[PDB]
Amino acid sequence: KSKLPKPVQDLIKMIFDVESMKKAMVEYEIDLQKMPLGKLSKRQIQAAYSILSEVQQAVSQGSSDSQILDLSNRFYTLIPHDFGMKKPPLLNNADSVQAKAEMLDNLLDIEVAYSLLRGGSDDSSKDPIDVNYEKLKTDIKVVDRDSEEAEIIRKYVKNTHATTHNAYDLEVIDIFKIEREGECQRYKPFKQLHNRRLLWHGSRTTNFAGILSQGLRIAPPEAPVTGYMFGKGIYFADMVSKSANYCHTSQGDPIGLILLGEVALGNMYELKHASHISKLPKGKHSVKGLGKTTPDPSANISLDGVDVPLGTGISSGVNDTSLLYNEYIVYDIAQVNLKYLLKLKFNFKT
Ligand SMILES: O=C(c1cc(Cc2n[nH]c(=O)c3ccccc23)ccc1F)N1CCn2nc(C(F)(F)F)nc2C1
Repeated sequence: KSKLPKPVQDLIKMIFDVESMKKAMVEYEIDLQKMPLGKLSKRQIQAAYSILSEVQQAVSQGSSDSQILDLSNRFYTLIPHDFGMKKPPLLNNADSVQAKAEMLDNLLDIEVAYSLLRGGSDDSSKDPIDVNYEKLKTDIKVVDRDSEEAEIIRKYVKNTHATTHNAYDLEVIDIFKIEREGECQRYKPFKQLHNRRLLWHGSRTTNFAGILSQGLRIAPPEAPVTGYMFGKGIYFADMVSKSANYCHTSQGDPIGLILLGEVALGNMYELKHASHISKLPKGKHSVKGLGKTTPDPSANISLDGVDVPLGTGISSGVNDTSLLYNEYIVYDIAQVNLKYLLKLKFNFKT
């Protein structure tokens, strides 16, 4: 029987929930019979990314409605969907190709979670929670509610909830100080860089077994760059509600998880509209998407030498931008040092 703190055990319990993995695939209309969770594979997912890129150009340079049919049917061959005996829907536009790329992003992280559960050894004398905790290669400590870290973090959640996202409010349940194995090694070249900020990153619960094990990764080469607004990089935000939206919680699933990572932004290449870039202009370390609203730059405070933009939301003085709030994108996975993990209770007023 495990000796870990109860919050850590409850975190592991849902991080490795097989039923939550099966439900997330059902959410994507995936045929769990022809595509079981045990038969998930990087080779199969990468091929689907590749065919999804085929539909990209044909949609981009306007192909006839029957030329798309073969490429669309091609994608369903690789990723089996459940539509019975009727035709699956056509992937004829750019919105339907990014929705199927978002699924592949989560299928890749779900594959890692199940791969850890089926790999390795089993020992009936050992706690399953203790066994699965060791597979994350991550030291997880419970931050004291009475501590100074918790006060700064609670203020971050309290102050950066956007009015546009007022259909719910956030209640901090647990705060975790996380340390990934070998991550501080990776973060050494950017350890003392300028413009280091503590930013949010939200994701589905079924993604976190892969995030804590392999880190926040960047999409494989086969993924269509057209789907991501600012290209293939790791995206962050300074508003907690913006990142909490990607937890994809609901009334029947009101518990979500969010990250607080140290991102070395450096000299930010600021943009206002989409830019599916591959490389960065020389001298730039990151991309910032300028938003209509920004946290108060005079309310910035420092936590362990890192700047926390927990100021109240105010106007940024930027006209003709496609973003209501800021985005931060880095394109090297070594510029991210994950620091905190929060258990959020979504109280929906909807
Ligand atoms: O970071 C991202 C990413 C996330 C978003 C949405 C998003 N979410 N959350 C937030 O807080 C947030 C904050 C601001 C803006 C946007 C977001 C948009 C494009 C992105 F590139 N990734 C893509 C998925 N993905 N898939 C893998 C792998 F390796 F498994 F294939 N790695 C990744 C990493």
